[PDB]
Amino acid sequence: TIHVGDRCLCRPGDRLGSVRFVGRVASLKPGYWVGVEFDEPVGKGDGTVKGTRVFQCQPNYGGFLRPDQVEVGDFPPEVF
Repeated sequence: TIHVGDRCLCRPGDRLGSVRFVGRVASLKPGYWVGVEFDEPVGKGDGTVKGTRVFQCQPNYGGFLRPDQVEVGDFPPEVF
């Protein structure tokens, strides 16, 4: 299970980020979605869907992914 605040690596390409949203979003496709804020500007979006905000996020840092694309783990930003 995926919770808001979780750290993650996301497909494709092991994109590092934080889970900002988990839930259904009708204006996308049916089923559950995970809103991710990436550390780097590798997101397809900015946390909105056709303009409507779902989670706070800046342009190029936001993605909505299916849960199968999200690996929750201990992935803190590298600092040392």
